[PDB]
Amino acid sequence: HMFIDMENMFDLLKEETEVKDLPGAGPLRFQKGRIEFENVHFSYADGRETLQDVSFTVMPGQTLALVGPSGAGKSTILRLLFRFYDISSGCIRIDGQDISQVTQASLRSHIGVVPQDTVLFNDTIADNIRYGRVTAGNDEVEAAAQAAGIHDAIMAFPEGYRTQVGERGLKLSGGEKQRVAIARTILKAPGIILLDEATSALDTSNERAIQASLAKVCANRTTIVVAHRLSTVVNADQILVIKDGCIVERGRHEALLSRGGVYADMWQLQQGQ
Ligand SMILES: Nc1ncnc2c1ncn2[C@@H]1O[C@H](COP(=O)(O)OP(=O)(O)OP(=O)(O)O)[C@@H](O)[C@H]1O
Repeated sequence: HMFIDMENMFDLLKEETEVKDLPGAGPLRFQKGRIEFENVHFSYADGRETLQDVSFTVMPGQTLALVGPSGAGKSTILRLLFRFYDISSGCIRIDGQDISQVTQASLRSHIGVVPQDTVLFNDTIADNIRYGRVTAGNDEVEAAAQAAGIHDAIMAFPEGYRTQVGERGLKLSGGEKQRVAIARTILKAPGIILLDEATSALDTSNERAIQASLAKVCANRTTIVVAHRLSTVVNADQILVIKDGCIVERGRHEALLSRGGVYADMWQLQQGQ
């Protein structure tokens, strides 16, 4: 270790939490939104492998549900797709293009995220929807709200689209707040949707309403979902069961059941025979 270059050690550490566009990198040429992870290894802090040889394909417009126990790497897969971090080997591609080789601005422009909980800013409801694409006009925000199903609700607000919401203003209902996150995604008109499902739930009516809107927004869009809801897993095109960074099994819900493996155990456990 007398021949180690300390500056190079710091450069390597820096590369662990920094993501740079390549010199001369172009825009992603997004076409249908096919997603591929090919043999992906990834570590957050250089101690230990958070994803181990992770390979899968999401064909354009199909849904992929990631399930498995705590700490498996599910959300990690979404963060890597948004290139929050660089991976350590393997490749992530969208429509065949390595995402580490394009401008990260162009990458993210094609990807809409619905996180677990919706962050509301102390600003008008319109600006809160506009957050999904800040360049967007009031006509676009309003159209997004309408497709999110909260336009009529907003029109009834004490100052309509100008009404201050968040902490300092009018309190949105649970359903409304979740439709704002939807409206943002709608406004983005992204080709890929990453959903990370909340572990809290509203009432049955609200959950069914919210799931119905989400499926409208995700239709014809390649979707990856960190799933908590049984209904979301059952309806997916493909399910990865992930344990400790490895995909231990995969298929559609019915094929995982009839496999009688880990997924089938989980399903039997939830049923409670
Ligand atoms: N930024 C980080 N730095 C270091 N470790 C992290 C970081 N983010 C997540 N981890 C750890 O990496 C592992 C994978 O986390 P990930 O968020 O992918 O979990 P998950 O499969 O979505 O399940 P969970 O519901 O437990 O979050 C977890 O043990 C997590 O605590």
